[PDB]
Order: sequence, then C-alpha cells, then structure tokens
Amino acid sequence: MRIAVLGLGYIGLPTAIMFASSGYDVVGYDIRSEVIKKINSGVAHIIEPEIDRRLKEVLSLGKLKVTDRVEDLKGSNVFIICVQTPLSGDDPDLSYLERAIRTVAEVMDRGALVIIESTIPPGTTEKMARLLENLTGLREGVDFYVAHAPERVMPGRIFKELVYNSRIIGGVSEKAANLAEKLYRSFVKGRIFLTNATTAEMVKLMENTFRDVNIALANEFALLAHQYGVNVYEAIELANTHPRVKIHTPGIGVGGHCLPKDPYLLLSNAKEDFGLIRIARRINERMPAFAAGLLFEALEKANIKPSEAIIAVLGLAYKGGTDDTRNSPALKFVEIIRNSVKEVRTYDPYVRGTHDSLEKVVEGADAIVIATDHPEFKSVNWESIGKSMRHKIIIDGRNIIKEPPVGFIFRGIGRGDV
Amino acid sequence: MRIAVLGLGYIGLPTAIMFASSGYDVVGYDIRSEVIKKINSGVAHIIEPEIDRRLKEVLSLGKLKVTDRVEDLKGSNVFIICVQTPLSGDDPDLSYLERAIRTVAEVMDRGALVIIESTIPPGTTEKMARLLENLTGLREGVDFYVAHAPERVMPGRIFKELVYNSRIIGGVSEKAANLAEKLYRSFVKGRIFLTNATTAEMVKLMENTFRDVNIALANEFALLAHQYGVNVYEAIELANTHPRVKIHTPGIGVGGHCLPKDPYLLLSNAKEDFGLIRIARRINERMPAFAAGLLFEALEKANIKPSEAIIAVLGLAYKGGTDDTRNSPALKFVEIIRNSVKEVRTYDPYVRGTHDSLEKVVEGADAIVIATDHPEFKSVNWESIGKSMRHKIIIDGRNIIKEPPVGFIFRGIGRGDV
Ligand SMILES: CC(=O)N[C@@H]1[C@@H](OP(=O)(O)OP(=O)(O)OC[C@H]2O[C@@H](n3ccc(=O)[nH]c3=O)[C@H](O)[C@@H]2O)O[C@H](C(=O)O)[C@@H](O)[C@@H]1O
Ligand SMILES: CC(=O)N[C@@H]1[C@@H](OP(=O)(O)OP(=O)(O)OC[C@H]2O[C@@H](n3ccc(=O)[nH]c3=O)[C@H](O)[C@@H]2O)O[C@H](C(=O)O)[C@@H](O)[C@@H]1O
Repeated sequence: MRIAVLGLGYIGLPTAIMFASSGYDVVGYDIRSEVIKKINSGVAHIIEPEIDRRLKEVLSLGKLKVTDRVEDLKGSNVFIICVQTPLSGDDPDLSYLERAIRTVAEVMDRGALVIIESTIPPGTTEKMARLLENLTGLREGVDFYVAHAPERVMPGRIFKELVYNSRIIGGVSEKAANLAEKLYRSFVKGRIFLTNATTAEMVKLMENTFRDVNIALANEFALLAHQYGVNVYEAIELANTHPRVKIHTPGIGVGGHCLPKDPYLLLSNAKEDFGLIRIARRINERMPAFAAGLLFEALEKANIKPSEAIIAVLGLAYKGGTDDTRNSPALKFVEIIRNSVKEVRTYDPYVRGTHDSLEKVVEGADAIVIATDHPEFKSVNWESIGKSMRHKIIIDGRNIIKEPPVGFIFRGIGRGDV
Repeated sequence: MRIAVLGLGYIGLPTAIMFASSGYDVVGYDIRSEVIKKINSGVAHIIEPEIDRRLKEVLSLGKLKVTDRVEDLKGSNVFIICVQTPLSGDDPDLSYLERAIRTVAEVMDRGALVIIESTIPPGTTEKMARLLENLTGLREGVDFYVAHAPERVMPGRIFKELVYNSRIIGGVSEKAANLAEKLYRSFVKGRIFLTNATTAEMVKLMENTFRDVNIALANEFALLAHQYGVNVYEAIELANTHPRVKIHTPGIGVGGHCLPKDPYLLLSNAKEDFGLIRIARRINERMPAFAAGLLFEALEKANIKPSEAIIAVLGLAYKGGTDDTRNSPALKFVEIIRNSVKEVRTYDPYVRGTHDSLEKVVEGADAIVIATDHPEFKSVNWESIGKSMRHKIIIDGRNIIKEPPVGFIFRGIGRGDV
C-alpha cells in the first residue's frame, strides 16, 4: 500500500519514516525544495534522536522516497497531512492546511483515505472533507474517507512516543476511522481510540490547553513563593508526591510551536467562554517581563546604571536541548530589555548568538540571565565564570541554579528562599 | 510516649487511632462533650471504613482515651492539633486554632512537641510558635518544638492513605521536623519529606489549589463542549490517555470542607497575584447557576412555566457515597431555584431530603436534576421511572447519565452531544 505524507516538518518527517519502516511504501512531499534536497542526502534538516539512523534505513530499504512534485503523489492510497497551523494575527492560520487539501484533491482517486494530522479548531476536518467533495465530485464515506489523527509526540522523544503513546482518531465517517486505525496499528503499541472528527479535534486542543493552563498555575505559585519565602521548585517537587497532584514547571516563559497558540485555536470559534484559558495565556505571555523585573531589581541592588549595563542572555531556543527558537521566551526577553540597557549579548550552544561561547559572552558582563535550560548550563563553574564578569549577577528563569553561587547577587523566578 | 490529639474530626480521630495502635498512649481531646460521649462507647461519630473496628480496638486495649477535660492533657509529650480552619467571610478563620494553641500552652511541659495538622495560610505555624513562647516563657527549638504536618488523606480511604501516602513535615526548627518524623514513622510507610514550616504550609495549599483550578478548567471545557457538539466527559476520558494529561471532572459544583476555601487561604495574605487561582474559584462557584440555566432552558423547551414547575433534585451530599452536605453544590442549587419554581423536592439515600425514595420524589414531577453522583443513580431505569412523571426532563450535573434516556428532554453540564 502507498502512503503520501504532506509536510515534512519535525513531526511529518518522523511520521513518514515510521510508516516506511513499518511495511508501507511512502512518498514524503514538501513544497520546500530545499528540505527535499537535504533529506535525500540521508541527513534530516531537523534534530531529533534517531532520525538520521532511521531515515537512512528507509531510504536504503527503498521504502521511503521524498519529493517536491505533486505528480509523484498520484496513485497513493493514503494521504497524511502534517502541515503547520499557527495563528494569523488572532485567528487560526489554516492556509497551509487548505493548500495541502487542494494538492490532495489534484491527485486523489476513489477509495483514498485522507488523514489530517495537523492540530485544528473543532469542525475543521469536516470542512476540509466538504472541500474535497466539492473539488472532486466524490462523496466522503462512500468514494473516499477522511479522518483526523492528531499527534501526541514530544519533540526529543518522537520515535519512542510514536510507538508507545495511546492516540485518538476521529473519523468524518466511521469507516474512515476504522481504515486509519488499521494503518497506525502497524507500529502503534499504545491504545487507539476511535471517535468522531470534532471530538478528536477538541481532545487534542484540550490536551495542550491543560498543559498551558497548568504551567500558568505554576507561574502564579512562583509569584506567591516570592512573598512567602519559598523555593517554588522545591515546593512543587514536594507537592507532586501527593497521589493526585502533578503541578507543572514555572519559568521565564512558554515557547514552541504548540502551547502558545493551541489554546487560541480552542477558543477561536467559541461565542462564549469563562476566560480561564485566556488568563492562563496572559500569565505565561507575561513571564519574560517578570524576569525583566528581577533583572532591574538586581541591577539596582548592585548600584549599576541600566544605560551602561551589559547583559549576557544564556539560551535562545524555546527549551533545552533544541536549536529551535520558535516563540521562544528568550527572544521576547531580549526584545523587552534591548532598549533599556547598553548591550545585550546572547549565547546558545545550539543556536548562533552574538557570542560563540559561554566564557566569551560573560566576559566583562554585568549580569547573566538564564533563559533556556540547556544541559551545558547545568555543569557550569559559576565561581570561575564570575571572576571574568564586571559584576556577579545571575537571574535564573529556568531552574538551572539550585544552591546560589557564592558572592553572586542571585534572583530566580519563584525563588523566594534567597 | 503520651500523645494528645486536639480536635476529633474526620482527620483528628483517625489520627489518634493510628497512633494508639502504633505503640503510643493517646488522649483524644475535643470541646464537644457530645462527641466524646459517642466516641467512648458509640464508636465514631463519623462514618469511615474500618473506623469502628479500629476504634474499639484501641479503646479496649487502653491505648486510646478520649475526653473534654483539659486537665487530662497534662503529662503529654506530644500535642497534635487537627481543628478546623474554615473561612469567616473572606478571612481565614484561625480562632479554632488559636484556641487549641492556648489550651496546649496551659498544659504543656518543657521538651514538648507541638504539631499543627490543620490546613493554614503560610506563616501561621511560626506565628503560633511565637504565641506559645509568649504564653509559656519557653523558646521553640530549645525548650519545646513546633512543626506543621499537613494531611493528604481522602475521606473514604483515610486509614489506607494515612499509612501509604507520602507526606510533608515542616518544622519551625530543624529539630522539630526530625522529632516529628520519628513520631510519624511509627505508622507511615510512605515517604516523609522534611522542610521548613512555611514551605509545608504552602505545599499543602498548592495541592488543593491545583485540584480546584483544574476542576475550573474542566468546567470551561464543559462550556466549550456545548458549543462544539461534544460530550465533555468522553473527551476528558480520551484526553487523559495522553501520557502528560489528567484533566479533572466538571459538574454542578465543588463542595466539601477543603477545596471551597483552601485557595482563599493561599491568597489571603498575598499582596500580589496573577488572578488564575481567584477566577478559577469564581468559575466553580457559579456552576450551580450554570445547572439552573440548563433547567430553565429545558422547561422552556417543554413549554412549562417555571413558577408552576415541580423539580426533583436527586442528591444533597457534596459528593457521591457520603451523607456529608458541607458546602454542597446541591444545596446551593436548591437555594438558587427555590423562588423561581413552584416546588423543590429532594432525595438522597444518605441524607433525608423532602422525600424518602426516588420513586416518591419523581412522582408527578416536571424535571429531575441530578446533583450528586450517588451509586444508586448509576443503575436507575430512567425510562421506567419516567412513566410516573408529569414531564420527562432530566438535567445531569454529575455525568450520571451516559446515553440519554429515551423520550426525555435531556441536558447535562458539558453535554454538547445532545
Ligand atoms: C500535553 C502535552 O504534553 N503536549 C506536548 C506539546 O509538545 P511541545 O512541543 O509544545 O513541548 P513542551 O515540552 O510542552 O514545551 C513547550 C514549551 O513549554 C515550556 N514548558 C513545558 C513544561 C512545563 O512544565 N513548563 C514549561 O514552561 C517549555 O520550556 C517550552 O517552552 O505539544 C505537542 C504538539 O501539540 O505537537 C504534543 O504532542 C506534546 O505531547
Ligand atoms: C489534592 C487532593 O486530592 N486533595 C484532597 C481533598 O479531599 P476532599 O475532601 O476535598 O474531596 P475531593 O474528592 O477533592 O472532592 C471535593 C469536592 O470536589 C468535587 N470534585 C472533585 C474532583 C473533580 O475532579 N471534580 C470535582 O468536582 C467533589 O465532587 C467534591 O464536591 O482535600 C483533602 C484535605 O485538604 O483534607 C486532601 O487531603 C485530599 O487529598
């Protein structure tokens, strides 16, 4: 059986590779000719454990082929769309999805199964099914089938979770869901639950909104910790030993391709809400500013003129271990303080900043701001680092610092114990 | 050792019993003379699995004694306060706690260990330690010791969780925490984590606020489900199969002795916050009204004038399986519709309502409102019982109804699928 995967992003490529390694002849498609060239060389354009090893495997097996030509998709039995669905202002941007749907309409044949993996507002799958019908003259549930199979994989653990995570499949028609289930069973060992399209769409958004809201609650606990003389990270670890509690982690912010917008996708077409999801978003969105407040409070303590201060921001990626800066709170932080200080330096072991090394970025700096929890920052000799700084100041926004370095002015989000 | 337990509520009495059966001589104290009389013969003034069998055991072996005489507390090596800490308007009511503390001051000796189990705002344990010092002339950490040992037990499984639950102990002094740990290790098999008083106080409140806020999030998902044509309960069950997701349960309301007030205790002395905890409380507090909205909507659909409608409320307790109505949303619901309806009937298998049976309460009724998820309601033959009603209307506020009954006008919180 032939499967076509449209959108070879950090979830689409792994998806194509996994199916190609599970018995299917797969054709990966992406409008970006640059991405196709790189993937053909056996090396992925994205960083994800095992992706290069697995990519070469399927390329050698002859089970996976990638292209940027729509024509190569003709003859596919299944079409899986994995394109991005970011916001367009305050509205969901479904242009990438519609483009992919129209491409499928061009080559689709009777009996085809179309699966939308992209995260979308409730009602989107059915609308796209109606679009396919209008462009082909065919009928969903009779001539072709459409289903929504949202992902749950965590970047950095994608191949493992693709197999072990339980997942949901919502069919526009029952047969669509049944056909899709058989497909994923080729590698999924977790449970597969079938429902309708709208329920699957809402469930996916609910998963991510639950996460975003819980991070917001954690950040409010961080604010409260300052006033009660508590180390919020310690309090959370302690609280989480309760059989029914699993408080998330507070910090400088929430980045990535999902949490910053999925809650908005969930509210997008709602004519009525309570506002809890909205305030949680505002809370997470304001943490870079929270960190800025700690920085200026520290600079004042050290009697340092802001207009002459040199700030070293450690980390640019939206989370530790990646080179991705999508919606990174570190970037927002830089944007906030750039016009309030004399110089803002940046360093990231995975992303090119103003300086290419930690030692260099802190040399002569007045303060350090830990914006990303990269592994490199967990074994730093702050004692040695401090000796090269003009002022020993550290503002931790990622729970990197545990016991504060000696002789350093230290501030941390939720660190009311210092 | 001789341990004195002040406050024999559903946490205090079991605590006293556990210590009495763990190699300690215990004296349970409570101002309520009626409660004491019941205890020493009439076993447990409260209902909890195993409490009667366990109680008789410790009373018979002479390891546990209960009294309402302060004098009997003299000679105790440890004092454990388990009194209530409800709200008084918008303020935490610590009068019961202060009373217990002053009682302890009258009978304690040098070397005494004082443990506050009661849920309290951060900083309270320290303040009570200071009060004890001013009343006795002794110094904490030298002449006596104070620690906070918050509870995590769930009514209905108290003796089980008392033993296996990991718990937190925060001492005003390090020595107090160590002493308290050796004390609780007598029956606690779960992990015991030691920290300072304020951290322990905040952790306890964070646990319950996490639960409350997550219930409010679920309630917002319920509102959204109405608009997206989704059964929120099915969506939650599906979403919770995600490795990092555990959305709580929405419904008619949040009652009990804890969740309705603990978030307020957490914010009580905070000069600044973000608002998520506060607005979440408000959301849960308006769910009885949300249910009322569904009822009136259903009556309108049935062309029934509310002023002439007979409503049958099923459930009075704050949660299924108990007779406790503390802060019950069922009571709030009745109060809300009382003057808008001709007659409000109530039935609960554990607490006597206006009618003694489901059969009698629905006879000639215009609508049924399920306010508590009692076991009895889970097997009801709704179609059969509906034959005696004036109108077949059901408003479900506890997901007791799965598949809507045939011929009924059905509405349910978060039931957008009907
Ligand atoms: C409910 C859930 O766990 N969703 C996951 C989420 O993956 P995502 O790529 O957004 O990464 P993440 O680990 O949530 O991190 C996103 C952002 O949030 C931050 N973050 C994360 C957890 C936390 O407790 N605190 C916190 O501040 C991270 O630092 C990062 O800036 O979104 C994925 C997606 O929707 O592709 C989804 O498959 C994943 O399962
Ligand atoms: C974090 C946590 O699990 N806290 C527990 C809580 O026990 P509590 O006695 O308040 O009962 P509960 O099961 O939370 O129910 C309280 C109220 O909330 C409602 N409730 C509960 C869970 C849910 O998902 N949705 C919901 O609406 C119940 O119906 C009830 O009206 O408070 C206890 C306490 O503080 O004594 C504590 O020890 C328990 O561990």
